[PDB]
Amino acid sequence: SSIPGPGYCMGIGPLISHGRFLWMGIGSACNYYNRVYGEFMRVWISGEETLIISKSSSMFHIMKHNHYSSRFGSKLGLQCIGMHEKGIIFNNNPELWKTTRPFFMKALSGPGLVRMVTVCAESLKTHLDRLEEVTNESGYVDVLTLLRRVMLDTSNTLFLRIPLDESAIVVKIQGYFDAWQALLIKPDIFFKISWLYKKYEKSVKDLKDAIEVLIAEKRRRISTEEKLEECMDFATELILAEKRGDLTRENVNQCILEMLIAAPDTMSVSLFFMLFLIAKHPNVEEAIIKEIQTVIGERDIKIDDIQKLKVMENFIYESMRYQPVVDLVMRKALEDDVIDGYPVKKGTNIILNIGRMHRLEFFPKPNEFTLENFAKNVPYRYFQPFGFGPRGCAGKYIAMVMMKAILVTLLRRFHVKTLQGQCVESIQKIHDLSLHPDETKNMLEMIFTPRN
Ligand code: HEM
Ligand SMILES: C[C@]12CCC(=O)C=C1CC[C@@H]1[C@@H]2CC[C@]2(C)C(=O)CC[C@@H]12
Repeated sequence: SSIPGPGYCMGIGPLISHGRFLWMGIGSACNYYNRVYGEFMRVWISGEETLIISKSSSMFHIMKHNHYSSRFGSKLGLQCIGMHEKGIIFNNNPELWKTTRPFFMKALSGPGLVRMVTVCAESLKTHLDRLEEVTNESGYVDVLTLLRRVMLDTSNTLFLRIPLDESAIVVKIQGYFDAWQALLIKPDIFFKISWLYKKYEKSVKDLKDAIEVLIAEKRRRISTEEKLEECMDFATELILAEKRGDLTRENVNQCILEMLIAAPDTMSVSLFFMLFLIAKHPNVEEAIIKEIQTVIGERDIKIDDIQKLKVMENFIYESMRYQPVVDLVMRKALEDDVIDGYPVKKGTNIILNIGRMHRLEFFPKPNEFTLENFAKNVPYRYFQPFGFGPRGCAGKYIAMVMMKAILVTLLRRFHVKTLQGQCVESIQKIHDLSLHPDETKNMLEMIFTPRN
């Protein structure tokens, strides 16, 4: 089979599609092209032929196999943000990615996952006691800021544990994400004119310098530690691996940064959407509250509770299915292969449109929010909110633990109200690297009213 998509109009075909991606944003452009052309089609970003695919069968093949364990993006963009062959997220060097990933995998499962449930709860408790930091005169809570601050505090106390300026680093992480999202698919021409990206360069430096202060302190505490194996964490694991010569200092520093930004970037927006959904679905709220009463009572949340929280689990799954944040996954072909019916040469970029896939393929009621979509056991080959296989979400299991832990401890204490008629559907969204609220708009606040 030949490949669907717009015509290569003697070099105008590539320029319109790239231009469309730059104007619309990656996400919306992906949804445009899948709607106009097939659910498996071809576009160009820069020179390279890039495939945009929403087919579940294609999705499954790509994530299953090792020869897709790469992403893509502007070399100049990735060098600017420090992700070019340095972290794991957009580390496209297969061998360097292979040797860096285990550090993330170990920290995000096993005992660290068990510690996280209680770390999350305590971190949210402490911030819910300090609601004055985040609440308006008219009682409006800045939930986005609240969630970002707990997510950072959570990540720090588990993976690094060095005291930091919580409020400042949060703003800096937001700055970093903007830079990341801005520069990721900009053409090489964009980087020639310097009064057009130096804005983002400063944002990257702001965060990287701030994290440097923290890693420097961490390095000192490690060198003067008696019981070194008694208090191991993610940052220490990397620093010792560097000392063995397995890792580069620059690489270590990017890993720590990537670990710290991950939850503030994705978890907080996800939980925000989840909280807006609770506010507008009172029947679903009741089920969750009754489940909390049955399973937990007024005991502290524990690791043994998380499996039992089935209703909430289904809620989290449905929220992610219906209103995703990470609705697209970027990959690259490392070997030639035939996929479904189409030829896919090595060096071909892939964008998997998982958001659209979750509205087309398996679910009974795809275009409405219902826990009925998860009333029967969902095959993981039709629902992929995290990705799977050798390059699936490193935090995929811990993320479920964290989301449960904070939803339990928040809803236990407060009823959530939305301002005016606002819902996830009415929120003005940016649909670029991720699907998130346009924060230049207002009416994003909530009202937290006590329970009992
Ligand atoms: C609701 C929250 C989250 C969602 C929806 C999410 C989703 C995803 C998805 C779809 C990917 C791409 C996987 C693929 O290519 O198949 C990814 C990658 C990744 N995630 Fe998450 N994730 C979440 C939370 C987290 C957390 C809490 C962490 C760690 C603190 C994390 C760390 C990572 C890392 C390091 C990668 C890059 C993996 C690699 O390229 O090897 N994620 N995530
Ligand atoms: C989950 C994630 C990493 C942790 C973080 O800090 C923020 C994000 C949001 C963008 C994700 C990314 C992982 C890689 C993804 C799936 C892509 O291939 C395109 C969009 C992108």
